[PDB]
Amino acid sequence: RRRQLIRQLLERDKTPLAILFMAAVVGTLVGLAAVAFDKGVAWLQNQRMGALVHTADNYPLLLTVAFLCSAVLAMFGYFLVRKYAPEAGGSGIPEIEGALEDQRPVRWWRVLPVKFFGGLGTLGGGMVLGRAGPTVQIGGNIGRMVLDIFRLKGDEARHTLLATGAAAGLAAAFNAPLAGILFIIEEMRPQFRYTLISIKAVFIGVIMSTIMYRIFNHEVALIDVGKLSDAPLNTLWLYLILGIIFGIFGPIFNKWVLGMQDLLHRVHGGNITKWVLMGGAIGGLCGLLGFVAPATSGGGFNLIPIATAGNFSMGMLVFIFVARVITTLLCFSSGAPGGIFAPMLALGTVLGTAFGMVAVELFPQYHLEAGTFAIAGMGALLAASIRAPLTGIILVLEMTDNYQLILPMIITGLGATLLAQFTGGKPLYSAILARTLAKQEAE
Amino acid sequence: RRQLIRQLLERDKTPLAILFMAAVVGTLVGLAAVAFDKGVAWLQNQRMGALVHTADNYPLLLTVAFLCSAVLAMFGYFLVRKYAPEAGGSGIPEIEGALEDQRPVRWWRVLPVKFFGGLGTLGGGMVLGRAGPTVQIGGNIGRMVLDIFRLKGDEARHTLLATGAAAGLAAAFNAPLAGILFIIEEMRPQFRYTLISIKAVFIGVIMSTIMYRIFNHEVALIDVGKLSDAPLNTLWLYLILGIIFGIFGPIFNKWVLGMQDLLHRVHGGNITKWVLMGGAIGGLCGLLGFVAPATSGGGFNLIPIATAGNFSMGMLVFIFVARVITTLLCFSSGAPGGIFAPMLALGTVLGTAFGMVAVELFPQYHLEAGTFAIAGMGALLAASIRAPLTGIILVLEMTDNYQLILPMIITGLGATLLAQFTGGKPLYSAILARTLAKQEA
Repeated sequence: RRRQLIRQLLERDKTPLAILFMAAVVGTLVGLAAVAFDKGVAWLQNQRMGALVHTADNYPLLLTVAFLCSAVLAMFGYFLVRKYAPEAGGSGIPEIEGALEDQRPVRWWRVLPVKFFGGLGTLGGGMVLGRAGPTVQIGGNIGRMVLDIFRLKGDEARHTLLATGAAAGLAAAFNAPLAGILFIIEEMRPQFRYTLISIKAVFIGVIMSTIMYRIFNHEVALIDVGKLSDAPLNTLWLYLILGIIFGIFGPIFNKWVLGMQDLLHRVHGGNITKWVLMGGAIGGLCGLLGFVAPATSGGGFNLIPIATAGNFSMGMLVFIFVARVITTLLCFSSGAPGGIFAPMLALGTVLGTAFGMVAVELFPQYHLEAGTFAIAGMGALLAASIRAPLTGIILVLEMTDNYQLILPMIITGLGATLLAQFTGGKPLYSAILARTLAKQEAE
Repeated sequence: RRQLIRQLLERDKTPLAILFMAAVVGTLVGLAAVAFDKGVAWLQNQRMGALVHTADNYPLLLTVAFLCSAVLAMFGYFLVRKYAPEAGGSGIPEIEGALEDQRPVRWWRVLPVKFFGGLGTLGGGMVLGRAGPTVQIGGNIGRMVLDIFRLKGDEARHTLLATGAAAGLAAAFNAPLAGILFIIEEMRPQFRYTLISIKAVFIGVIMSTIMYRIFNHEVALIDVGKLSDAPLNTLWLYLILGIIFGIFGPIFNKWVLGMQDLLHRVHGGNITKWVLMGGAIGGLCGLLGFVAPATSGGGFNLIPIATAGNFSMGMLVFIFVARVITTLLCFSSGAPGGIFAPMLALGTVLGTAFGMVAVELFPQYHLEAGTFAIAGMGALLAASIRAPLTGIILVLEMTDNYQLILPMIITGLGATLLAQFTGGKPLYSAILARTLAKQEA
């Protein structure tokens, strides 16, 4: 096989020009799509606030239109999914991961409108879910749809345009081009066998998608955290410890998200009406919590900078964490359309901050800032639950821009995946695809 | 499918032994890399102390500048031709070979040969990088602990070989991410599946980078400061720069391949003509290092100067041509030492030059030529080596101008795209191939 190689080596990186051009269009569409999804979710969350001001004096009335506004929008999303596209429940990352294995179908005529409007409801209602998976799935299907429409043939083309769709999808979700590309090559792609996914092509898709996002979202960042202090070498060991803490918690949280899926399934048994009704209840609880304790509901992105800047009491941190584990499991294990990836950012940030707090008072000799531990911990649940640490590290780097924390960030991340492995946890997206692949065969 | 469902549930369970051994490969490669660096530094330094000893007799000082580097050059050419031939050139093609199981890892030979051979060519002030050298050194370190501890299994051989190479590039650049990414973008077997644990490569990279930090803290290889942002309406200029690197990339690849040939005629294969030719090149370098330092040595020094726009357009044109010349002479000659890092200086300079023209052609854009230097730094890496993701992430790690990620990605993609379209090939793949084919003939 020496002679195959010499041939192969000299034929390396020659992606079919058609696949390259089509990547640019998948990128561009996924971009606009993602922008639209974001402005959408924003607007509805905003009307819901304008409605609370309409009734800003009658507290029990305002506690109700806060519930109902989100309850209704929740249901409309649960409904759109149970009725027209069931694969558009949950993240959408397990699903597109499935697709890349050729083990799940890409019914883009159904999921594009279902995910987009269904997500617009759950997210726009202020549920604890991310544009995370949603735009990843949306993007993959966009990729499928141009593959169909232009009738491009070949495995490479199917796998590539599916991959650049998902990567451009995560890029536009976070303004994170590198994190997008990396997610595909670390996690999204078929893990156990070779594939023909052009990286150069994924790159071109990611560029266009990120440029679209920039046309519409320039001048503002999803997280601004400022420039924090450096991390002394003698301070590193504290990050390995935080890594271990995430590493044992990671798997535990994975159990709860899987188990809660089960327990919530009993509430409806499979029935579109019990389900949708259960959805509006969860959704309603969220829109209510969004008024009476906003840090326990919604995306979580708002409280990330507040946590990092150390502006939360230790109590508030403990509160926000427990309350958010609770409402994250309720929202995601329920099957509503929308991911768990992004609410794990807020979860990690909070847990990390808390550790920085204790680290600071235990060692004034180190001149610590709890905010460096928030930043190490931001991608740490991503590392211990999803087991994509390289993506979490690079994502957080793209979002927070504190490169001088790369060593603590890597160390905590590795520490998370290592203790997540060693204590018996599994990659959550892999464990969800598997549950769903083994259910397809179970019946 | 039921295969997948069984596999999915068994995912990311690297054998604890492979994990622990990664930590030790990382730690050794680290110390090794640090030692190689302090070494190269010291010799370059003595050579300067020798020029001060004779600081009045210009034709004498032009001689001990030649000879000091000439001798050290030869000693390196010699150590390679005599004891380990696979330790000529970069060392990346070679470890890439190894990962395909198509080249051998004779660590008992190459560790000392690369390390002291490189110590001579680099420390003599030749135009080569610790680039490949520490990557090869690192892979062999990885091999050597694999042997020593007799770990069995393909995964263990491929992994510990990979973490060695990644920890090696990490330590060479203080670039942990760029290290890991180089393995998954370029170093690993490109055409088939393999069992290289990423988590394990990560652990090796951490330890290696930490070692480098114990000894090199408080200073950065490149400081460039925080440059301006890039307006959306300014992006198209970066796609143009990418195109320019994209057509040049392949041309430069031809020259590095061809010059290998032409320089081989000078010696025919003969250890004495070769080593003697080496000391001549090495001597020319150590001379240029005194009479025009920007045309010789690593190149890292002139990167910040270029980015800050402190070079005339003339000087930029000079430094570029002069450096194409002395890079081909130094690397195509077979001396131990990479082309990866001198391509950084080459791209930076070319980039700056473009920024210069961009600035005066469009004062409406409020440009700073230094943003084009930074987009262009990893652009030869993208158009010649065809590892743009590693180039982009490496430069980001070294220059810390994240607000330039879009221009940097755009120029990079623009490089690989026109490099492909104009018929160039990955230089490390073209060199490994050159060598796997002169082998079965």
